[PDB]
This record gives sequence, C-alpha cells and structure tokens, in this order.
Amino acid sequence: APYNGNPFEGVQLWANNYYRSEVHTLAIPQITDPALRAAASAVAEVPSFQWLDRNVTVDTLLVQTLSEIREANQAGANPQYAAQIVVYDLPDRDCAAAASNGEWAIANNGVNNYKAYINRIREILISFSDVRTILVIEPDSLANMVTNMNVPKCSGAASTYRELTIYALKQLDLPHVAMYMDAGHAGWLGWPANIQPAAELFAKIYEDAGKPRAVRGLATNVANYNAWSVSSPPPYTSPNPNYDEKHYIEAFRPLLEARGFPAQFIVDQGRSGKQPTGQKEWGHWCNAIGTGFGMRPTANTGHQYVDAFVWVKPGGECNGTSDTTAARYDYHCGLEDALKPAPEAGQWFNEYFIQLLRNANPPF
Ligand SMILES: *[C@@H]1O[C@H](CO)[C@@H](O)[C@H](O)[C@H]1NC(C)=O
Ligand SMILES: [Ca+2]
Repeated sequence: APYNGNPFEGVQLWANNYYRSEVHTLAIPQITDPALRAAASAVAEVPSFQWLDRNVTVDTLLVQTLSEIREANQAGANPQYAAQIVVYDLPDRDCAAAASNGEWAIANNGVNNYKAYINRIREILISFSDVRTILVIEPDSLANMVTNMNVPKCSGAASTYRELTIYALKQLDLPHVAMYMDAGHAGWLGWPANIQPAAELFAKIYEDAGKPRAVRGLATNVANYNAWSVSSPPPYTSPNPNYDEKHYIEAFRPLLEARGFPAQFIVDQGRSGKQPTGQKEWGHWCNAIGTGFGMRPTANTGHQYVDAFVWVKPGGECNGTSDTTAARYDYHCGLEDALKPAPEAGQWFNEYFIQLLRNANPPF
C-alpha cells in the first residue's frame, strides 16, 4: 500500500527473529545474573535493522522476515508492523577499508551479480507490498567518493558505485518502500571541508535517479557511536564544530536542499547511549569500548529534519575479528580501544553485548 510523508509514522517497527534468536540462544544462556538476563530479554524486543550483507540473505532472511510480519499483521497487529532492511552488497565493497568482507568483485562479474541481487529484492518486495519496508542503501559507499578518491580502489569503483546506486534507487522505487542513502557521520562528512562536496554528490545522485518518490533522504551514524545531541564536544571530535549528529544534519540539510534534495534523515543510535564513548580517536569504529545501547527507535524525534531515531547496526554482532592472522583482519579491530578477543565479523560477540547492556542509556 502507498504512504505519504514519514514512513515511520502510522506503523510499529518489527523486531526480527534473527536478532531475537541471537539474544535468546547465544547471549542469555551465557548470562547468570538475573537482572542482566531480564535486561537482555528486553533488548531482544528492540526493533533493529536486518542486513542483507551477503546474497544468501535475500531468499532466506528477507523472505522469512516479511512472511513473519505479514503473519503478525494479519493476526491483528495495531498499528501494523513495518520492516527495516539494509542493502549492503556492492561489488568492490568498502573500497577504502583496510579489509572488506564484501563477497563480490567488479573484476569477477560483480556488476551483473549486484543487478541480479537488486532485481531479486525487487521481486520479493513486490510480493510483500502489504508490508511497508524501510531501506538503508549501502553503508560505506558513496561517502568514499567524497573523501577517498585518492585511494585507487575507490577511484576505480566510483562509476560503479554511482551507476549501481542509481540502479537500486530506481528498481526499488516502489510505493510501499522508503529509502535512505547512507551519508557517513559527523566525523566523516560533517567536517566543514567535506560537507559541501558531500551535499553536491548526494544531490546529484538524487537528480540522476530522477528524484524517485521512495527516496526520503539519508541515513547517518550507521554502525558508528556518535551522539545525537550533547552539550559538550567529546574530546576525540576536536576541532570539528559538527561534533554530534544534530550539528551535522543542521549544517548539511540546507546545502542539500539548495541543490534540489530536501533530505529527511534517520540516525543510528543503537550504540550511542554512552557519551563520550571509549574511543581514543573518532575514526576508531571497530568494537569500540565504553559504548552503550542508546535511545530506542522512534518516529517521535522532535526534530524537523529527522524522520526517526533507529538502531541500524545491531549491538552484539561483531564488527571484525581481533585475530591478526585472519584473512580479512582489519587493523582497526586490534586497536587499544577495540574490545578483544573478538570473533569474525557478524558472529555474536557476547562480551560486547554485555558492555552495551551495562552502559545502556536509557537503561534496560
Ligand atoms: C544470489 O542469490 C540468488 C537467489 O536469491 C541466486 O539465484 C544467485 O545465483 C546468487 N548470485 C550469485 C552471484 O551467486
Ligand atoms: Ca585526536
């Protein structure tokens, strides 16, 4: 069914069974403290995004989640449930990273692979038109075109990133869908030197895709730890005047809007409840210590440019291994402020889940 306006209005957000199963089968059996067990049970009910970060998730997880939401809705959920999905499988993924877990390469049929993936997602979303579906498009993609064009892999991938982003925006432009393109975070694109070039890029992409109706705007702070709004700059932010997501968005939106894209925002707060964090530097993104579960997902943001506070990166799923000998080891995961020992990316990291619970704000 179609919708008008903020896609988070008029619906409840579904808490998916993948994250719920992680908490109940992997986390809780390792927790003996009664209060931490009850807190863990509560966090399993908080609705976070489900990531299509490997092709095999499309005909498994996506179908299962949509099917379960349809069942719940037909069983009288009121308001009806909506889905929250991340599209995250560009070829030559994460072009500026030390290592990437992306499965596809431009040199090994990756363009065709990606187009087919988007096409299959489109078929499934059409099947499940009755389930309003909110998408984050490709974290750690186009932000690289703003600041990392000096990196050979990024320069070589840029036309592909742009073309395939446009492809997804047009193919997924369906009446029951909303899309938010990833736009980095305050400590990446929010630096004053980067903010106008970033606005130029995202507004051009939006134009070149034909300003698809389903595109609501941009997502920020995905898989990062930034504050929404704090009174004092965390020490690792200096001297960026845009030291939280509110400052970033308030500076960013006017530049985007003058360029034709009056973007609304969603802001990840799933690991933002403790401020400042235990990061020693802003660019230390992997399994950062001293972080907490943050404000609960809601459409009631109170801010004119923010459609929702969300939990995009699910807390407890590892950002990368601390094993320096692993094939896809990223040195960020070995830093002094990265919790260790850490399993492979995507594996449940229970010590990190417990950290998030202990530092949760609001508490569980
Ligand atoms: C991706 O998964 C689909 C099924 O959803 C399958 O048909 C296709 O072959 C897979 N892609 C690749 C490149 O293996
Ligand atoms: Ca510093």
